[PDB]
Amino acid sequence: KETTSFVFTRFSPDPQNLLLQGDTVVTSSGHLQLTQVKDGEPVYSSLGRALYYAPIHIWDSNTDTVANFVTSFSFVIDAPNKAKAADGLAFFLAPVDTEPQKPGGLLGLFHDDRHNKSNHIVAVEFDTFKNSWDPEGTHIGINVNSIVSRKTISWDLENDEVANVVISYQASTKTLTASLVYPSSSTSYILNDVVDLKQILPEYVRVGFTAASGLSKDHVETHDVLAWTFDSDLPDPS
Amino acid sequence: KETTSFVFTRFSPDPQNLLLQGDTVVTSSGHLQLTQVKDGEPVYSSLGRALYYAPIHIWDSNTDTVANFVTSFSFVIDAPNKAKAADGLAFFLAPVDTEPQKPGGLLGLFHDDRHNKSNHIVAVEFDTFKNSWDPEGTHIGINVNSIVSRKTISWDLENDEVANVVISYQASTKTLTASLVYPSSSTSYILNDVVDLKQILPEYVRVGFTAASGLSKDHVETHDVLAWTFDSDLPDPS
Amino acid sequence: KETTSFVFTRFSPDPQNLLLQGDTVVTSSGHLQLTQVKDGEPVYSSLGRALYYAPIHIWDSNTDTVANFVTSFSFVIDAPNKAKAADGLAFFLAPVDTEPQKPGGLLGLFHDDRHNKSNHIVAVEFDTFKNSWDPEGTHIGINVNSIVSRKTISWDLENDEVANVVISYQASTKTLTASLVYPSSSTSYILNDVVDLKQILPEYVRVGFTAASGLSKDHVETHDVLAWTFDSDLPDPS
Amino acid sequence: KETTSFVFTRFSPDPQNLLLQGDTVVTSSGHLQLTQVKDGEPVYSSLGRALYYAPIHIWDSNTDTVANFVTSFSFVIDAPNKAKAADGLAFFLAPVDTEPQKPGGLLGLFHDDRHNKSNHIVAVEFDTFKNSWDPEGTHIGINVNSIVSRKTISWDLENDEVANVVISYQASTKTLTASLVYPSSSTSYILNDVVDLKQILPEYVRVGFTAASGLSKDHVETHDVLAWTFDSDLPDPS
Ligand SMILES: *[C@@H]1O[C@H](CO)[C@@H](O[C@@H]2O[C@H](CO)[C@@H](O[C@@H]3O[C@H](CO)[C@@H](O)[C@H](O)[C@@H]3O)[C@H](O)[C@H]2NC(C)=O)[C@H](O[C@@H]2O[C@@H](C)[C@@H](O)[C@@H](O)[C@@H]2O)[C@H]1NC(C)=O
Ligand SMILES: CC(=O)N[C@H]1[C@H](Oc2ccc([N+](=O)[O-])cc2)O[C@H](CO)[C@@H](O[C@@H]2O[C@H](CO)[C@H](O)[C@H](O)[C@H]2NC(C)=O)[C@@H]1O
Ligand SMILES: CC(=O)N[C@H]1[C@H](Oc2ccc([N+](=O)[O-])cc2)O[C@H](CO)[C@@H](O[C@@H]2O[C@H](CO)[C@H](O)[C@H](O)[C@H]2NC(C)=O)[C@@H]1O
Ligand SMILES: CC(=O)N[C@H]1[C@H](Oc2ccc([N+](=O)[O-])cc2)O[C@H](CO)[C@@H](O[C@@H]2O[C@H](CO)[C@H](O)[C@H](O)[C@H]2NC(C)=O)[C@@H]1O
Ligand SMILES: CC(=O)N[C@H]1[C@H](Oc2ccc([N+](=O)[O-])cc2)O[C@H](CO)[C@@H](O[C@@H]2O[C@H](CO)[C@H](O)[C@H](O)[C@H]2NC(C)=O)[C@@H]1O
Ligand SMILES: *[C@@H]1O[C@H](CO)[C@@H](O)[C@H](O[C@@H]2O[C@@H](C)[C@@H](O)[C@@H](O)[C@@H]2O)[C@H]1NC(C)=O
Ligand SMILES: *[C@@H]1O[C@H](CO)[C@@H](O)[C@H](O)[C@H]1NC(C)=O
Ligand SMILES: *[C@@H]1O[C@H](CO)[C@@H](O)[C@H](O)[C@H]1NC(C)=O
Ligand SMILES: [Ca+2]
Ligand SMILES: [Ca+2]
Ligand SMILES: [Ca+2]
Ligand SMILES: [Ca+2]
Ligand SMILES: [Mn+2]
Ligand SMILES: [Mn+2]
Ligand SMILES: [Mn+2]
Ligand SMILES: [Mn+2]
Repeated sequence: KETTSFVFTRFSPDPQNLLLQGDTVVTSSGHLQLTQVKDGEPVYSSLGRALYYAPIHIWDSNTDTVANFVTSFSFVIDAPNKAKAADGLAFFLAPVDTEPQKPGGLLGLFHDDRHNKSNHIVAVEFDTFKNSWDPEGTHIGINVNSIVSRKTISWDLENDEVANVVISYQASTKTLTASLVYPSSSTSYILNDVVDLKQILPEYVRVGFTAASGLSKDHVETHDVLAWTFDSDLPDPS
Repeated sequence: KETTSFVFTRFSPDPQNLLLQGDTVVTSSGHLQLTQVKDGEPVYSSLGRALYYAPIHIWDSNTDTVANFVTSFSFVIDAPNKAKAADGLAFFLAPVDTEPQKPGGLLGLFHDDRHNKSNHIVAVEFDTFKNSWDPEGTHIGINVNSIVSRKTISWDLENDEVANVVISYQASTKTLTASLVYPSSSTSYILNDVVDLKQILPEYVRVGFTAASGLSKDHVETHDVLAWTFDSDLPDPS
Repeated sequence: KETTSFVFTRFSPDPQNLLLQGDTVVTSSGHLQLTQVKDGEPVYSSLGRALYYAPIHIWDSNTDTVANFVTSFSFVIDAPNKAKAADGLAFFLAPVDTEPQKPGGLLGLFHDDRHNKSNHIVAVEFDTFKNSWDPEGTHIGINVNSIVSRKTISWDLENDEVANVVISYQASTKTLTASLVYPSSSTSYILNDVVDLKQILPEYVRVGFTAASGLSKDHVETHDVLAWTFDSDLPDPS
Repeated sequence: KETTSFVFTRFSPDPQNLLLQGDTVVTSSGHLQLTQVKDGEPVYSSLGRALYYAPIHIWDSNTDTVANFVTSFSFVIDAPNKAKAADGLAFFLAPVDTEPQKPGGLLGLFHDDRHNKSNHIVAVEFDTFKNSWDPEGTHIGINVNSIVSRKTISWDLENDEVANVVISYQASTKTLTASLVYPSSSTSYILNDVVDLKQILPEYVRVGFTAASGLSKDHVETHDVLAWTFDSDLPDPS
């Protein structure tokens, strides 16, 4: 049996147990600011990621076991002009050596808009900009090896309000669930789908966040993570 | 600071840390069978409840603090005829000395269909029968001091399939959230609302489940709870 | 699998999730005052206990499993005259319906000084008075069904200083361990012994504290518990 | 507030969330074999370490807070000839970029036998060989920036028997406590000392194990870690 757990109710200025990639910084309020802000305004063409430093053991070939996990986090997206929001934020799992990929609508996750099993990426996206591969309207998606989500639901942005997300994986049913609640408006969203982590991901992964602002100067928004908890448990075989 | 936590991944016979009320028994598979089964068939006019034995400290007048909690559970409803499903299951919080009330559509929670502040009940119902006070169709509801829910959403019962429920209370925003997922069909539901526990409930409560079958012989279903976790935390004052 | 867990970093004035027996009260500083204090002075012939309200599932005959547990607590004993300290404090496990027994050197645990398998008591005692059955000097003891400890070690009371205790049970080796640290003086103690909980105790028990002041007017001391954490885990069968 | 937690009840063959240094391997039984075994026999001049991959946040200069931690582990030392046992095993905290130092009696921890504040090492040693700087006999020691322990106690190696260790740090009293139990014989040991982590260590450290066999061919023993749990909590300021 193996377990891994961590809690941040805020982030400290030089978080050595996070691997910060691209533009990410920690703000003086203790938030993970994934995309750049200059003089109070979000900057275009920005991409940042943040991963927990330790690999997570999500399945074991030696014992044929697969882990459960539950992660919770709070985030804020603030678009000065809601009609020109872009591009969004994702929680993801990836190989341990993962590096940022293309900005904009590919969210730092993928090098192109195609499906590739060797990406070894599972993500939950909060997608604020309609690309050519996207459904109509802002949406939450489950992504497996592609920016073209396996499943999406409609999601209405409450601009500059705190969103509370919970993502869980139940190995026994191969089910990934993602929910988002805005306590400020009493609105909530949820979806789930079958995702077989043992078939998709390597035995060890890194987990974390990515976000990107739009690739034109007027399509900007912030992507800040305020708090994050993660728990995983890899059971003994039966 | 106080915390309380428990996990049941299955239930034992004569569970001395549960207060079983009405018809509830534990099955040989280790499930909490809230309503009666005779020769493999659900019995009508059955009502059963199950509460954790220890009171939970949900707020403290001495320090003016209010607890957070998160509970998860799995349940199954099996109706021989899905169109004549009745009456449903609820998770609830109530005064420590709570006793079962009326069966059928009142779900063992209430003595009548009226609102009364002295009930001191907060419940999340999974309501399988349209009573005269109900919205159209099967629904999930947040109930405060009445069987007439404060808020409902539509929910389609997946007959004899496992439902995974998560109910959480965030004291800082006075927000109660309930979600339900069916991993078998990849279907999911969520709602939330403002419920001020400090104004509604006593400082200590008991928490648990109630369920009732229909009050006519053809409106029957089982209500089984398979697993249950609960965690609460009452913080120090600021 | 079943788990039970709780934390008190201090105690609130009417703790409804504790079963208080005999003289126990909660002080305005939020301590569990097990033996009586009148006008700042400890009272003789006082006995008090405090149990967690929910029974703990320590073994299961259905699945042939036995629980691990770990408990930590902080306590203070203040004897106005250290040479006339009596009688001490214990942590214990007992049947669910346990009631206080004889005061003084029997510590509220036992009706007499004999061994009896039907007592179903396991205790760790902090014994400040030499009875006829006691080793020389103040001592920590592991007690099983008798006030005559199975094993003792010497322990010097540091008067009115906080003691930090950890008691743990490892089912796989049938080993109970108890340690005490005084951080103020950098002094520590530890012992362990074989106790087979499945053979000694019922499937469910209550857990908590007991303490008694001396049975003569000049042999008095306080017995206060400042904080308490408990965790138990009853595993699935192999 | 930040917390970090992990559990290994056994180790899997390529543990990517551990940083293995020197000779360490994982055995087919799932043990961390810190020093080399060849044809069933321990090899001399062997040094191995194993660190958890993620840095641990032990204090924060921004908020002036200091973390608590508790770690537990099980280990076995098997010396073919008990009279020629060498050199031992330690649990330690060190800078994030820590690398193995000198083998033998310096335990991979130190470059020499001198005290140096820039080492930034806190360790608990299980020392099986009397060096020139050591007390007489096998001992447990608390070491701060030197192989010359601040405090030692006598400890008798129970050859090839499982030892259960618990090491804890209480920030409010600056107290480090270490205990060892052999459940097979019901023998136990404990010591504690004041160690100010904020003054000794950097804000982030890595934690883990080191062990070394003797520097002559006949002074050999195994050093195997069977299981490890770690929990740390960095509180919010007052
Ligand atoms: C599907 O995704 C896989 C896995 O990422 C892609 O294969 C990998 O592509 C990398 C380039 O993005 C290769 O690494 C590079 O190797 C060169 C030469 O040694 C280095 O100079 C450079 O810095 C990189 O490290 C990597 O070797 C390769 N992995 C495997 C297992 O083959 C794959 O990319 C496509 O196919 C491979 C074979 C190459 O032809 C790539 O250039 C090409 O993009 C992805 N497939 C698609 C359609 O995107
Ligand atoms: C039209 C324009 O002004 N800028 C657009 C730019 O078009 C040009 C202009 C000049 C040259 N060139 O050869 O120098 C090449 C391309 O090409 C980008 C690729 O489609 C547009 O990127 C999109 O920007 C959107 C916000 O406007 C979102 O960020 C959206 O996700 C993003 N699309 C992707 C796939 O990332 C970008 O807006
Ligand atoms: C008509 C009949 O056969 N049975 C009906 C029953 O009738 C009688 C007839 C005589 C006597 N008596 O005291 O003599 C008592 C009751 O009165 C019940 C109370 O109104 C009907 O209860 C409803 O039954 C439904 C399923 O049919 C649902 O369970 C529904 O929630 C439930 N309603 C409530 C409010 O709980 C029940 O259907
Ligand atoms: C010596 C004395 O004054 N009183 C003693 C009293 O014996 C008597 C009996 C009758 C009368 N009488 O009024 O006829 C007067 C005195 O009998 C008790 C034995 O049953 C003594 O109890 C012991 O007191 C000690 C502190 O003094 C410790 O608490 C010690 O644990 C306790 N012993 C036990 C077993 O609990 C108690 O002190
Ligand atoms: C073969 C032999 O005698 N090797 C001995 C070795 O000798 C030499 C010979 C030449 C040179 N040189 O600088 O060239 C250096 C060392 O000197 C080592 C430093 O004193 C002995 O190390 C000690 O060995 C002991 C077991 O015998 C323990 O492992 C003990 O902890 C260990 N001592 C230390 C401080 O690590 C080691 O036994
Ligand atoms: C063990 O405890 C009980 C009290 O809890 C005593 O009553 C027992 O006495 C024995 O059993 C009782 C019922 C009675 O038959 C008596 O004659 C027995 O001695 C006691 N057992 C012993 C051996 O002391
Ligand atoms: C409901 O309110 C009425 C007074 O209007 C009261 O008589 C009754 O006791 C209340 N219900 C309870 C306590 O369940
Ligand atoms: C103290 O330690 C540092 C690094 O561990 C080292 O570079 C330095 O030489 C040491 N100082 C001495 C030996 O005086
Ligand atoms: Ca998009
Ligand atoms: Ca209804
Ligand atoms: Ca005594
Ligand atoms: Ca040595
Ligand atoms: Mn999308
Ligand atoms: Mn309803
Ligand atoms: Mn004694
Ligand atoms: Mn030493």
